Amino acid sequence: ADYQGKNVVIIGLGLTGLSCVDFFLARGVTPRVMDTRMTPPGLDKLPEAVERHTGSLNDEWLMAADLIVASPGIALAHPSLSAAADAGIEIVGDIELFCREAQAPIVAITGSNGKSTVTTLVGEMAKAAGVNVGVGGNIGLPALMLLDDECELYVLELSSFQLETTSSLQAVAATILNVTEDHMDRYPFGLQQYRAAKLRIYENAKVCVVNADDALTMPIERCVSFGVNMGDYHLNHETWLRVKGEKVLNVKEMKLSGQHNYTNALAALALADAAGLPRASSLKALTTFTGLPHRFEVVLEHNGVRWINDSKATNVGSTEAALNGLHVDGTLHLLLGGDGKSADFSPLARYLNGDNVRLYCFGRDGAQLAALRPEVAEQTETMEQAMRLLAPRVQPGDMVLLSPACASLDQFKNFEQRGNEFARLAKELG
Ligand SMILES: CC(=O)N[C@H]1[C@@H](OP(=O)(O)OP(=O)(O)OC[C@H]2O[C@@H](n3ccc(=O)[nH]c3=O)[C@H](O)[C@@H]2O)O[C@H](CO)[C@@H](O)[C@@H]1O[C@H](C)C(=O)N[C@@H](C)C(=O)O
Ligand SMILES: Nc1ncnc2c1ncn2[C@@H]1O[C@H](COP(=O)(O)OP(=O)(O)O)[C@@H](O)[C@H]1O
Ligand SMILES: [Mn+2]
Repeated sequence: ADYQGKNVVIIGLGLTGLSCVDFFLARGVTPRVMDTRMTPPGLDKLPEAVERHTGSLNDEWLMAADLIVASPGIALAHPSLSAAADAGIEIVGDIELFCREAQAPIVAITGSNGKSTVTTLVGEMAKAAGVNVGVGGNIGLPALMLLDDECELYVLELSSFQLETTSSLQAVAATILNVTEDHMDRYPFGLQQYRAAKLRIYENAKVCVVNADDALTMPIERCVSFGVNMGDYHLNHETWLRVKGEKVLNVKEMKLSGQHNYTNALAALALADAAGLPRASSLKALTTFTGLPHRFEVVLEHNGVRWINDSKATNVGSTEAALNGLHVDGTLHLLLGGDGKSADFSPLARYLNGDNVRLYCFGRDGAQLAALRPEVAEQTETMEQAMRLLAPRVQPGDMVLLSPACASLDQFKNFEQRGNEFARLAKELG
């Protein structure tokens, strides 16, 4: 696309906004950037030639724009952005800009949970085939930083927020892995509005890959499906990955475990197949992939205690996936809390009954989580306080699990900081 001579306004001075600034500048367009935060994290990394407005959205700048580029962290429903849209001013995000430029096939992955895992897996499958692959998006490397003429395949993790502002994605293979309550602070019309944002990913996708066990992943010829007991890609039994009844991998060969990680492997294989990656090398990558930091990651096993960093469990579904069927020989010391994004945490309570569960609840919505079972729950302001509280009580056989069911931004830079903090404190206290 062409942007020369346009009045371009970027909203958001985080990672996305800064990548958009660099994007336009490299194309001969000087954009202006604003953020409702008074002191946004990217202020200090902004080029000095770039005009910036902080502490509010500036309607003089918005209502004058030819193009508004909204970071995923600002809601389209923000009154200033809603007014601009009412005026017919074009609003896109960074993923829209990327799609307009990308010259290699795109595999696009969304869903409430599992996105980074499946995105990284498909990347490893492409690397195993010797494809020059660019991996990014909501996983943490801004998509515009991937644009590379040597790049042969893009694998994008996409959030529902990113999809809201995207209209030119025509993925070679796209999936919604699952849809469970999340981000309700951004979706005032509830689960179906959130789902609608995710269903945009299938528009003009060559192959759509759905979860046969989750109806909300399905759009309106047919999608390929993956599932546990059913699907074009499904599980057999010892557990096997199968594709239409044919065994392709005994999961004893994988470094990941857990049923959701087996279905993540199925989804990743389905996308890789659809993108044309040779299956042999795709199966190889499944055997080498070790798992991402902060995703149910054992950070210390000492004195008979496992300290597990599941900082990236930021909603009920992911903490459910950690707890469901969890084996602990002694007591589970479970750290919960942070910014609950208006989630109903109730579905967790059925996992927290019985004699060997202690809760340590903190952050903005700590009180909400302690309420899940008040008789075994402690509430502190911070995670560090909770950890210094639980640490004396830890016995051989116990597990200390940070699986907070919340976003981290009420107290942390990012979920990685929260995970890294937990790992430092576990090393100190364990
Ligand atoms: C909130 C969000 O969508 N974050 C993704 C974003 O990071 P970035 O630093 O660009 O975020 P941003 O859009 O500036 O928003 C960050 C925070 O600033 C606050 N914010 C932002 C703009 C503004 O004017 N006012 C404001 O208060 C936001 O509400 C938001 O909570 O772009 C990065 C590159 O694509 C992503 O890796 C990053 O994913 C993280 C890890 C995330 O938490 N994403 C959410 C959606 C999730 O996975 O659930
Ligand atoms: N398919 C799945 N369903 C439910 N939880 C999952 C699934 N895959 C992974 N998890 C959990 O989701 C949380 C974040 O995983 P991740 O791969 O980073 O997904 P996302 O990028 O969507 O948050 C981690 O706690 C992890 O164990
Ligand atoms: Mn999310």
